[PDB]
Amino acid sequence: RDLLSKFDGLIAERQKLLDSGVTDPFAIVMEQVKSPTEAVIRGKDTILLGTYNYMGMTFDPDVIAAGKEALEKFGSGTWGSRMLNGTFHDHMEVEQALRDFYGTTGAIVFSTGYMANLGIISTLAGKGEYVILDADSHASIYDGCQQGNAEIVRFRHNSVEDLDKRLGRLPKEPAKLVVLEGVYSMLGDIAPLKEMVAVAKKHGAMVLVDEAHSMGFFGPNGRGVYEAQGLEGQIDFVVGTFSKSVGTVGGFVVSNHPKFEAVRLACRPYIFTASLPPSVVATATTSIRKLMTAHEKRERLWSNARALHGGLKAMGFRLGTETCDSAIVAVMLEDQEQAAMMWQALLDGGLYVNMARPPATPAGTFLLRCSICAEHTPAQIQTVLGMFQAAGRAVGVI
Amino acid sequence: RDLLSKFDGLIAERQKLLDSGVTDPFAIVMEQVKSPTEAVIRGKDTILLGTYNYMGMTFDPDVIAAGKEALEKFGSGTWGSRMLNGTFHDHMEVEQALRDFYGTTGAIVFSTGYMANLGIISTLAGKGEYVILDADSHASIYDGCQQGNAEIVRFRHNSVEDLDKRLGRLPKEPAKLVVLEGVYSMLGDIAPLKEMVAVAKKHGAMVLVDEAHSMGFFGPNGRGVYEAQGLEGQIDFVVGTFSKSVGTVGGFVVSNHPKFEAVRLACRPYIFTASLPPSVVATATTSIRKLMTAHEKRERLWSNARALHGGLKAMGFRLGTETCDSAIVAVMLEDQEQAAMMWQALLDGGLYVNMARPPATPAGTFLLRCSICAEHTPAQIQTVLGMFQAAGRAVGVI
Ligand SMILES: *Cc1c(COP(=O)(O)O)cnc(C)c1O
Ligand SMILES: *Cc1c(COP(=O)(O)O)cnc(C)c1O
Repeated sequence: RDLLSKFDGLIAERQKLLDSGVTDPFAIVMEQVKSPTEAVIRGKDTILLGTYNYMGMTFDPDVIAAGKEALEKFGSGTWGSRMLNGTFHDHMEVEQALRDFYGTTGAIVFSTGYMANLGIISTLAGKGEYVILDADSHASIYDGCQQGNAEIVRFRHNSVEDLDKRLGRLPKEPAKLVVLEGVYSMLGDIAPLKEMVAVAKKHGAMVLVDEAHSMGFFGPNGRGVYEAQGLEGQIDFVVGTFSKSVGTVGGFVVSNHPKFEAVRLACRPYIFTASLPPSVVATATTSIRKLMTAHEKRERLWSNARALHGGLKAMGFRLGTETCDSAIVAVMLEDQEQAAMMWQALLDGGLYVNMARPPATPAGTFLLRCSICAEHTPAQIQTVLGMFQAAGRAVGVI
Repeated sequence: RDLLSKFDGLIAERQKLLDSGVTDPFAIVMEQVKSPTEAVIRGKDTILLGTYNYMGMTFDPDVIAAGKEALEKFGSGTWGSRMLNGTFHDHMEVEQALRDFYGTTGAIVFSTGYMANLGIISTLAGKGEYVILDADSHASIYDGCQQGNAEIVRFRHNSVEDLDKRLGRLPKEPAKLVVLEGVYSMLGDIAPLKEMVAVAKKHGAMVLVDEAHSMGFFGPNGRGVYEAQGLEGQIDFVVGTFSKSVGTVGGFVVSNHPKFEAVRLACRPYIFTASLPPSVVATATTSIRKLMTAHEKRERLWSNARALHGGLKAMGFRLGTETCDSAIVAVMLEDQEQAAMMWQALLDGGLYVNMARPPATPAGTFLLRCSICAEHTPAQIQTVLGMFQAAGRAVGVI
């Protein structure tokens, strides 16, 4: 036995899953990519409906041009750590873009969204303090809790009442961080942030909201679910990513806290990693600025989402949400085999959606998750609906 | 009080440091960048000697071209998580490049070197198992220990004897990971990997070596200190980064372990973050392939390092190493003020080096750290020596 013997179980179960299906959903490799919404997968022209490219920014001509120009002028990489080795002025500029986008006095960029959550949670809450989070929080949030030395306080999924009860029972004096997500990504439903933030404030807790799945298309300024729900000026920290709507890699936290800059001095995942490459920062900055006024993209994204949600519901698919509340539409299937057969039929027919099954989802939940793009056309969404109807009828789902 | 009151001390001490100097070393911002070795900083043409661009790959014309082409063909970003949302074939290709570079059967790329260490350490060693590491290990290694649930076993810095003693006293049955760094980056000295690996094997431990500071210029194939010391085929895992020699962002782990692929199934920092952008993967792949045969760059890097080390030693500077053992040359100063005055004089005179002082360094250690580039010319290194002599004499160091 050695350090990898602990994975013998995972190896056996993976092999079992792969034997029982055709295409390995964990090893999808695109061959050629035309657009935000079309690629060649397994030799077939395929509509992409399983990516997080919500605002279709990744082929925006200004975004691409900024990236190319940055490569030319500043090269492929960086000096090292921003704090230790210095940085290009582009990093100051992307932080300014985030200040402008969110209307905050503070913005700190990280190498990934994962690291932004890891770093901010583990740095803000120390020994004897509390992080309070939804039981079904994103892995990066749990990992931030694990990295830190605070107490962790789970509350029942989507329960304002349980948040209130659990907070109320904690010792009064120690500082507290309530961490919420605007969009629950599994089913594409939305958190009751207005009510939960009121509860947090009643108990004197600070609030961090992850707005990774809402950027550019929730709220008057596209800031997120918190903005849509009227919470401007009440959220202590907002965490996000560049990897969904913005169209690159990176993470960030924004805040109006007057001591927010001190996070740079203490945050190990910020200090001990190289700064992002010029092309990445340039694409992010250009994209973020365009997202401030991308009303047409936002319009199409929501029209497409509502068309898909309403259309699938009308066909008799069981969806994760009664109304179209985000750009994720989740189709719920009866069992493992049905989910795989449906997913495979869709793929074979020219549509790629995300399949989520246990243990990624709770036992008994088997999903096909559709993530809409601002650059899908109405015709493409109609094609998608037809593909779902055909595959659903063939497999026996509807 | 709130969650940021814990930083009041850091805020006060930072302000004290800034008041006692002129330029803030933690906020160096380059204005214009010409080459791997020259930029405009505070309006002055400045030789760069504080970056980790060891092989000067960041303006390599093939590297830049690959990045630009990837932006054009594949866009600014990715589908999401490789495992959950699929990937472009470029990711398979960079992993293949790493297999070819290191001569291994396994390669896993991560979004950063920090995350590669975080992920691999926390995933390989579980509850009841042991991670054994140098007391002065890199922060990412300690952070990997913190993220995991293993026992941690520090040994006295650079002590083969203490590694042996500490390992020998652990329970025999549980699996064990010894984590070593090839180059100690603070002073630029080298670890006795040959002797330490023999000790690890005597006690049945697996070995992970971080070769972030050696890639392309140690060993017959540029694989690292372990290769230079004849340890090919004896190292279980090698971790590295794209952010130094390769010239972008990213991390990786390579291995010949037959179950290495299982790490993807279990490693949360690999699973729960977006894949790297096309431009980044393309620049990395092109660079890694060129690094396999970059003999001229390697030659210049080492010639430059030896010229600088020997030249500073001859002038009467106290260096961190008796012989030139890496591409980091550390100058040791007597006190905080002397270090800052010297660093400032160098900067004002047109040279940027890294200043490392407590608590980044041990109390009593005050360093100017020079990191050599393959693209420095002999004339530039002579200019540097003259700048050190002038500043050293003016400040009173020599
Ligand atoms: C997408 C997401 C992340 C990860 O962001 P990356 O930039 O891909 O690392 C973390 N937390 C939440 C809630 C997310 O939605
Ligand atoms: C540079 C370095 C890292 C961090 O790599 P990034 O790619 O900058 O995150 C981690 N560990 C060691 C030993 C390093 O040298």
